[PDB]
Amino acid sequence: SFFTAAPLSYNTGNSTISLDYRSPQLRVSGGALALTSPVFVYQTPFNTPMRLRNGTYNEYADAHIQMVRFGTTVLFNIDVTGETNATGTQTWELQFDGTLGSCLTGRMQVMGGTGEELDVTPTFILPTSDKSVYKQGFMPIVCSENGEFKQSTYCSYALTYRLGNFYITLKSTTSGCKPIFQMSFMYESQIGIV
Amino acid sequence: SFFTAAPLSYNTGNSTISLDYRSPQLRVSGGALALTSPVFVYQTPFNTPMRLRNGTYNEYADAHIQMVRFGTTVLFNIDVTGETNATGTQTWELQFDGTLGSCLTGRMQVMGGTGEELDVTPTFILPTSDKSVYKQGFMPIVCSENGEFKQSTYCSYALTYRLGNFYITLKSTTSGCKPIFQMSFMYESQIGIV
Amino acid sequence: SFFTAAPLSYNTGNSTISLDYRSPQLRVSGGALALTSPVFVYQTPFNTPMRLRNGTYNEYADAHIQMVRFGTTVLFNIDVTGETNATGTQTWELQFDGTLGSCLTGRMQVMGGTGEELDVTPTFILPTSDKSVYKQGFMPIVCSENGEFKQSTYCSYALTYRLGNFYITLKSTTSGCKPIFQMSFMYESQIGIV
Repeated sequence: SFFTAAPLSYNTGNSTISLDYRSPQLRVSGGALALTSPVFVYQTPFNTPMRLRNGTYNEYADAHIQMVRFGTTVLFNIDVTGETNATGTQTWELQFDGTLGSCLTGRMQVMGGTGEELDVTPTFILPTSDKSVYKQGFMPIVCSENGEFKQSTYCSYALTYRLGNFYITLKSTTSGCKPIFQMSFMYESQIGIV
Repeated sequence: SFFTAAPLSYNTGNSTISLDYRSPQLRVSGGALALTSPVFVYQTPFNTPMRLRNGTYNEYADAHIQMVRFGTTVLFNIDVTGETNATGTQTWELQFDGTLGSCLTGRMQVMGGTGEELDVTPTFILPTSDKSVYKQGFMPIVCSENGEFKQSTYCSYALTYRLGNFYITLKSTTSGCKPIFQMSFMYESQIGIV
Repeated sequence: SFFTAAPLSYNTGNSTISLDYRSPQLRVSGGALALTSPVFVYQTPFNTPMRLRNGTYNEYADAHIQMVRFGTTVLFNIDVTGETNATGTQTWELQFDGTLGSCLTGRMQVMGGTGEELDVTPTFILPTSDKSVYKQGFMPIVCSENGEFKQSTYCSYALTYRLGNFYITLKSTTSGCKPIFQMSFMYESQIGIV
């Protein structure tokens, strides 16, 4: 009495309507359609940067942060706009709840493509369930101000746990300029999205 | 007289067949199934790099460009192959329609993972047109030629609107060499995919 | 008798139940629902970095590698930890079967967001089915060791085919530090995911 158009299908044998889906890309979890590899972005809200402090110094920066989850990888991106000219090494540190992944340093949200916040625990940014991470390195950066080149330099990144919480610690090295730069790196998360 | 297999369900109360989905991953858009955070790419066509001129000078480059949207984030990547050795700073300007996002400087296409062009207006690349916002910065780049290292240097990027249109302006600085480099940076789009 | 809730719809003119979907995001392939631009990651397994040799020198490094496919672009990322304070330049080469894409140099797997391996042939990392490619460049890198800056330098990358197989060849230039660095770059794949 009715027909079903692909990707819906009807089995006359058992009188059952099904959805056919490609299993490398889509799956069913708890009876509900989902993706095998959804994109989630955990970020500072739209043009709403986080206020960071250089350790105990009276030196601050605004930071826009995006943490993009692709498969089990996390692409970390930060845009730092320091307020104060400095020589030496500044420590910009981000703290995340060791269970939830929620940023404790400033406000971040899981953000869909519509621009709406998603009510999704950000555990997908945590490197491990067991707190045993090792990840560190350096990226080249270029400091500038008002469109003018200031300095070619570098910034370290390190992933650690302290007092049970997850830290991403960034250390920029400057020689008179304001620490104003963008950098990115990738790390792996062993936390699956199910 | 019929049943439904998950992720399809049937409610006896209201005689209604539904699709059950995970709302952080899938959603309904104007009656139709969609992703919460779809990937979209606006790019130069396969083997069809864009011809760019360095301002008013008789100096040109070919550029392959990809603009990757996920969540509200845009990852911009460019591969610039300059023709002429230069000492100084080159200005590469990309112009896009300020309402539609369409590239005015050369041909770009919205491309699916299928390898087919998608009939999608590329508004998803457009950042905030608030004229008090000056999204910009610098990235480190390496100039080379035919696999040979030439220079470690830098390139600026600046996002602006003027004359109703969206501009990405890149400025590469060279000493002696052709401007031949790849660079990427991230920004945010104001335009929700709905 | 039945009703349908969006995204399911019923056409009374032809007695057909359909799933409405947004074609730039979702599609139907061989009667099954799929994504237009799925994310796939081809990577080294967690805690199973690949052992790479510097040509025929007795010099090795361990590499975590992710190759993230979005739309038709591949984001390549490598995290290298070498052992031997290098002398000059070291060449790290990855080989992939030119038909199936499988890494022949060491163990890689297609990994879902779920944290589970996916049974997908990795053709999506191949530049073309034609077995031809021209793509080369340099990225700036920073070598470090145990949190300490060592050198700001560069790494070349080149995409080629030899004897019908696809090669990614990286040449890192160090002055007398261990090759310990991360680098990434993007390239285009003309192999559609269909």
